Amino acid sequence: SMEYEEITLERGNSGLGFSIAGGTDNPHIGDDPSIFITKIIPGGAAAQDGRLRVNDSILFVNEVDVREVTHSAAVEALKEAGSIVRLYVMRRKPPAEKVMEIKLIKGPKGLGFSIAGGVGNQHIPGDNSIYVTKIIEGGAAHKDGRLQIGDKILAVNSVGLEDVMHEDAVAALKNTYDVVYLKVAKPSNAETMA
Repeated sequence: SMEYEEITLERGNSGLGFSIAGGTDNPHIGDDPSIFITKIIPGGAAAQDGRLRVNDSILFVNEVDVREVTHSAAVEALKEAGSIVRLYVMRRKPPAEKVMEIKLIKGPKGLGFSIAGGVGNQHIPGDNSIYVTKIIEGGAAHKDGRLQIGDKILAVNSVGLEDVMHEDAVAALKNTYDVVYLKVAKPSNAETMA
């Protein structure tokens, strides 16, 4: 569900008008060495054009491939890009989702899964959503067999997890006993084996 767009900007007196973070030497989100837009400077070229967005990823600058380069190499690619700069960016489209309620019994071994995300620890650029990253084999979640990696936890019991800090999500998952209702979001589109 990735969306690509070529954005052509005319360099101005104050530059192109945006800030970047990332590079093979300083992953903006750990591991991923992509060059991300972190800010759109008001009044600048990027802002006036209106197409560039925070969390957009710059894959190419004119003919230069910056998908896997050092931060400095990207800054230089941009500084040397001339007056008319063609930015080829990528931004993710949120997949179609279907809500599902999963009831787990919390035993001594706990819920048996790991999560990532939340404000202050986003799992995907832009995305404050709480995601399942791991499901312990033989664990409660596993035994039930419904919860899957990539699933979004929208709520725990009556507690919503939209736009919350990572710590608050963890607290919501821990403030539980016996019966636990996980409201989850799974990708709508699916195929069935016949």
